[PDB]
Amino acid sequence: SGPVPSRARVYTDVNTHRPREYWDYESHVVEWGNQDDYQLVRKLGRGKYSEVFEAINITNNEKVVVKILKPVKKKKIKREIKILENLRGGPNIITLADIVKDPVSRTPALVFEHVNNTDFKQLYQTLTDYDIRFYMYEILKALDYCHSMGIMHRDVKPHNVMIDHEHRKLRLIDWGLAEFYHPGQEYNVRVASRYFKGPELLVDYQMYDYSLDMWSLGCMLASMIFRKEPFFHGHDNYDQLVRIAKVLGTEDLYDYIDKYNIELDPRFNDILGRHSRKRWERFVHSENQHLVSPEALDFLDKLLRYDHQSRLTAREAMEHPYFYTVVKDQARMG
Repeated sequence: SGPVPSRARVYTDVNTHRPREYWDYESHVVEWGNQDDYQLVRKLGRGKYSEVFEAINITNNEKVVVKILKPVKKKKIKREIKILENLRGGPNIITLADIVKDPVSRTPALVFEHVNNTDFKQLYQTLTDYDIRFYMYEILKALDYCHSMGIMHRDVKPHNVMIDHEHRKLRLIDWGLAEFYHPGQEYNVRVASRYFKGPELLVDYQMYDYSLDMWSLGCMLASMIFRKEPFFHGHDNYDQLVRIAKVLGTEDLYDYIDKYNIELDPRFNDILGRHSRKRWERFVHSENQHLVSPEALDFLDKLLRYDHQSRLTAREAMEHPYFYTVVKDQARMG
């Protein structure tokens, strides 16, 4: 009485049927560019796995962004690089322009195209109903492409969706937690950022798939249409599932746990309690009602499901009526 196994319902065997070299990043041999082409201009931030800078290519004066890796095991570096190479040129996928050896850290530095981003903490306060539909559609093009290429992003959240708003230009970044999907594999559940973790991670169901990214996307859409970012604000990973349970209800939570024969950490016992499913209307108020439509709530509802097999795929989500106007506007004669 371990858990019931699961498979992705789409793109299930896309890596099965690729050459080993496509997904076997451990064997990948990096092609190094020249660090002396780039001069760091300004530090943009810092993380546990890297420091990130705006920089200039001094051979052509193009702005780029450099992520200097903290030291980390060839394998984790190779995985990010091979995924960025595989996905390069895909719709709304950040372009890896170069890979160099930083002359001070001796660690690898990844050099990306520059996107003139408005930080989401400022930009989300200004988005219109159409802007939310258009950028959700653009995120979905990147997620359908990477999923159809056999890759789960595993860290979908506003900070990883760069938007140059005046150009209606969006890129999905930070592929450092991404991994290739192979049916039957048991994955590490320590992925995504707390507020965007799917119930599968939170109840330690390891045999998950691309549908993880669709839960995280739904958390972004709720935060956008309701003006509450992040939407599910847990204090830790156990409280994160409590916060979801207070909205989706405990009835469907325990139906999912039953379906997959999951054993609940007994630390979840006194904390999940018992909660009705709430209507999405409970979250509508005078300051967000202009971003909410029946189409937005129907779409949201179909992403935010406990059972990962029941969530929309990215391709299915793109066909939802919520995006009809965006689909019309992008049907360009050229």
